[PDB]
This record gives sequence, C-alpha cells and structure tokens, in this order.
Amino acid sequence: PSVIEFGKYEIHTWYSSPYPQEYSRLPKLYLCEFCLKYMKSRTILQQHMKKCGWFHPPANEIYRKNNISVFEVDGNVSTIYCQNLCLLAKLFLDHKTLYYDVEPFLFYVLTQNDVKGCHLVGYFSKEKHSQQKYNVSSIMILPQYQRKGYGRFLIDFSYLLSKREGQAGSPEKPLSDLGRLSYMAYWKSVILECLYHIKKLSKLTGISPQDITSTLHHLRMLDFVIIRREKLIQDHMAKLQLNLRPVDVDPESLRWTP
Amino acid sequence: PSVIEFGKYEIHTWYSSPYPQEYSRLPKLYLCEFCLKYMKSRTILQQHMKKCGWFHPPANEIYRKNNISVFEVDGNVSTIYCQNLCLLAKLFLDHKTLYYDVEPFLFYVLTQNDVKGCHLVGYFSKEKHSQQKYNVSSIMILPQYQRKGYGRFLIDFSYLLSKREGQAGSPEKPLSDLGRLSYMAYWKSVILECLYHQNDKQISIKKLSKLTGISPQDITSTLHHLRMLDFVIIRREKLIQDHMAKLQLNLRPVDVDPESLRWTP
Ligand SMILES: CN(C)c1ccc2cc(C(=O)NS(=O)(=O)c3ccccc3-c3ccccc3)oc2c1
Ligand SMILES: CN(C)c1ccc2cc(C(=O)NS(=O)(=O)c3ccccc3-c3ccccc3)oc2c1
Ligand SMILES: [Zn+2]
Ligand SMILES: [Zn+2]
Repeated sequence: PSVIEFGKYEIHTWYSSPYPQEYSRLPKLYLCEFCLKYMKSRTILQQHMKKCGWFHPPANEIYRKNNISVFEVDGNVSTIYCQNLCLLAKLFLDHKTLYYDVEPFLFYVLTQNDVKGCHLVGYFSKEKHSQQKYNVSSIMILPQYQRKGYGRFLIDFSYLLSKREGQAGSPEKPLSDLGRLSYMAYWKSVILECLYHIKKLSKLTGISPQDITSTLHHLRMLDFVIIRREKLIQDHMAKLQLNLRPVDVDPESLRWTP
Repeated sequence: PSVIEFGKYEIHTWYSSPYPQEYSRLPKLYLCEFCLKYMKSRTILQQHMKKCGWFHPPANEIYRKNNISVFEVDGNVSTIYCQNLCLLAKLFLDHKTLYYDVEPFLFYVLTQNDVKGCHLVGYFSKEKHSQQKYNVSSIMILPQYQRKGYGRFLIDFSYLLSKREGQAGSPEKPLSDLGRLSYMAYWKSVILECLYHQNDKQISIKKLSKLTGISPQDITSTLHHLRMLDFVIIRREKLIQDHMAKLQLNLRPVDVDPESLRWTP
C-alpha cells in the first residue's frame, strides 16, 4: 500500500504491512480514523463514517490535560481494534514483534482532541508481564505530528508508568532510526535537568542503568564516576526557559493504579 | 442524599444509594452530567467541568435520529463510568441487582442532544449472556423526562436488540410500579398494532413472539387481560380499529426507527 486516507490526511507509507491478500494488492487503502477498520474505496469509507459511532479509542482514558489524552487499550478486550492498530503501525515501522496475538499486550494510544473527536497522534505497545523488563515493545508517531514534542511526551509517559510500579524499564531492542534519536535526546535532557537540581539516579528517573551509563559516555561525563560539566548543564536550562516544551506530561493528571 | 445537582437540573431523590459513607451523610451531591463523577461542593464541580472534556457517554453511538442517541457502554471497558451510573440509578430505583461487578454487563444510555451536549435521559442494563434470557436487568428514566415517550422508546429499543439477535426476551423480575405500567401498556399497543397489519391472516403465538421479540409468557398474559384468548387469538376488531384511530391523529412523538440502528449482534 503506497498511500492511505486517514481522516482528513492523505499519508504516504514508509513500509509495507501484512494487510490480507485482497487488500495488499491495492494501490491505496481507506481507513476510519477512530475504529481503524480498512476499506477498498472512498465511497465505502464515506458510508462507514456515516454509521460508525466512535470518536475515540475503545478504552478507559487514564490521562487528559489541555487537549491531549492517553487511552489504555487491552488486547484481550478490544482485540480487533488493537490488531487494526498493529497493521497501521507497520506502515511506519522497519519491523515489529507481532500483528495478531495482541491478547497479552497493553496499547497506550495518544490523541489530540477537538470538537470533531479524539484524533490519533501515535501509540506504544507494552507486554502485560515482560521477563526482560521492557516498558515499551514498539513506539510510533504518525508523520503529520512528527518533530513537535509528542514523541518525547510518550517516551516520558512510558517511564512514568515504570516509576509508578517501582521498576526501571527499557525499550525492546533493536530501535527504529527516529526511535534511537528521540530516546538518546530524551536521556540527555532528563539527566542534565535532573543534575541542575547511578543506582540512585535510575530510581528517581526509571531509566535502566545500562541506558544511563552509555548516555554519560556520549556526553564525555564518565571517568573510569560522573564528571559534572557545568557549561553543558547551565546552557541546557537556558534553552528550556527561552521557548519551553509546549507538550509536557503532568504527573498530577494521571488517573491509574499499577 | 436528599437532592442532587445534575447539570442545569436540581433533582429530588426517590431512594438512598450506597455512595461511600463520607458522601452518604451529606445533604446534597454535585454530579458531572457527562462522566457521572460525584463531588461534595459547587466550587469543586465548577472546577471539574473546566478540565473534563466529555459531552457524551464514553462509548460507541449505535443509534441517532432527530436529537436522540443511544450509546452502547461496556462494563469491562468503561468500568468506573458504569459504576457511577449504577449509584445514580439507585436514587430512583426501589432495588437493583449490583453496583460494582459491572464487567459482565452492557449499559444502553439514552441521550437528548443540543448544542451544549448529549444530556442523559435514562438507561437500561443487560447481562452479556443471561441463562434466563433477560433482555433488561434494570430500566430508569430521570424525573424531568417522565410521561413524554422516552420510556416506551427504550422498551421498544430493548426488544429490537432481542429481534436482531434472534431470541425472544423478558425484563428481570420483579418490576417497579412505573415499569409494570409501561411494559403492560407497551405489550397491549404492540400486539394490537401488529394485528391490524395482518388484514385477516390468522397468526399463532410462536409466530407473533418471533415478529415482536416478546416472550411467549408475556404475550399470553396480555391477551387474557384483553379477553382475546381461546383454549389461540380471538380477534376483537372494534378494539384493533379504535387503537389505530388513536395513533392516526395524535402521532407518537418519539419513535425507534429500525433503519437508524448501526449494530451487529
Ligand atoms: C514513525 N515512528 C516509528 C516514530 C518513532 C518515534 C518518533 C518520535 C517522534 C518525534 O516527533 N519526537 S519529538 O517529539 O520530535 C522529540 C523527541 C525527542 C526529543 C525531543 C523531541 C522534540 C521536542 C520538541 C520539539 C521537537 C522535537 O516521531 C517519531 C516517529
Ligand atoms: C424511574 N424509573 C425506574 C422509570 C422506569 C420506567 C419509566 C417509564 C417512564 C415513562 O415516562 N414512560 S412513558 O412511555 O413516557 C409514559 C409513562 C406514563 C404515562 C404516559 C407515558 C407516555 C407514553 C407515550 C407517550 C407519552 C407519555 O418513566 C419511567 C421511569
Ligand atoms: Zn469506524
Ligand atoms: Zn466530568
């Protein structure tokens, strides 16, 4: 599938997804932006939209501040929607673990809300119980919302869940290109802001000891110990004050028990 | 709890509901008309309303015609909202089965829609799988909307679901006073209207129950009350004709349109 219609956006795909044969051989796919069902023609989509009664993901809203929500979706309850989500995601992922056996997985769907509904920005999948302590399986932001802070938001959100349940976590390897950039950029900003104010640091922040030690090495703040480079710490705090991140996870706005 | 603020209505309660102790001993409760959360003060409600972004039940709209919708809410998905709904309902119910273990239940919320949102009129709960074939557990209409046709609408709607999935159904017993009146009045009008459109063509009970979705038991008791039962249906024509005459002039102001239901069983 070369391109998809997803609501009011026409979006050019990055990769191929295993949509069933009779859909896979089509040049364009037509998608409901709310239930994520896939269809063959624009007249079929226009007729689904008239009779479909969803304006949000089919799940419990665990976060809402400003016009930004997170819905906590269970693969064992809303199986078909989560399967549809996995096929949508692969169009913008180099690879992903599974598409169908979604029942042992949770799906945190990020939306941006207006009068017309809760429109899908992106998501991250998570194993209900992961032996390797992975707090993220796959993570994805749709093209139209990229380079605007939603990526950092979701990564920060994934670490808040880990903190709340009192276990340091890590994304499942290997990561996507934009994934690797985001995660490294996140770890940098968090560690620098957290120092202005290792085993102790990992506890406060919820980042795996491995992930922290590699980030310090990249910043040249590692003796063979943490070397405080102040010019780096001060100038980062200056960069945040004179523009600010407009999209920011407020811990007080999370309604969730682990 | 004597009285509740529910949107733009102050409403006097009929019964007590098991709201937790620290709320139960209060003279008034303040309720969000959209998410159904309960609060202690007017200033607390005014501050919830600013940051709550809901103007309808948090679920799939399966019906909308004129300014009337039905939302299909699942106890296993929107657990807390359905729990809040159960506590709201008990304030106007003599009794109800459960309040908390809502996960095996579906909740059909009826709304009347204007520019300010989808405002709650009433609901009926239903077991996802009932061994006794109950198509309604509890049903309730809020006072301000009573005696206006919303009650008959929801009962009619509950039987359309039963028809669609191809099983005759019945409300869980025992029924409330207004429940018993509505249901008996509904069964009468439906059986009489359903007979006018058979010209003469003699119909059986098992065939009638299939067309209408009403339990054979419920039908046989209604015929007995109307004196239209041999030991089979005795068509009293003057009764059938005069009912159709009553509908022709008045018209039923709120009416379930089967073409407007977007739902698979
Ligand atoms: C398609 N796909 C698999 C994926 C996978 C992952 C991502 C991430 C993003 C993203 O847009 N990230 S980001 O919000 O731009 C950001 C990430 C880290 C650090 C900073 C910022 C930032 C902050 C403010 C302004 C601009 C940038 O898109 C993605 C897409
Ligand atoms: C509180 N609770 C458990 C309940 C439970 C059940 C009900 C039912 C009703 C209702 O209002 N039903 S009604 O059909 O609207 C109606 C009731 C009486 C007298 C007349 C009419 C009527 C009929 C047709 C056109 C206009 C008016 O309120 C209810 C409240
Ligand atoms: Zn849809
Ligand atoms: Zn609310």
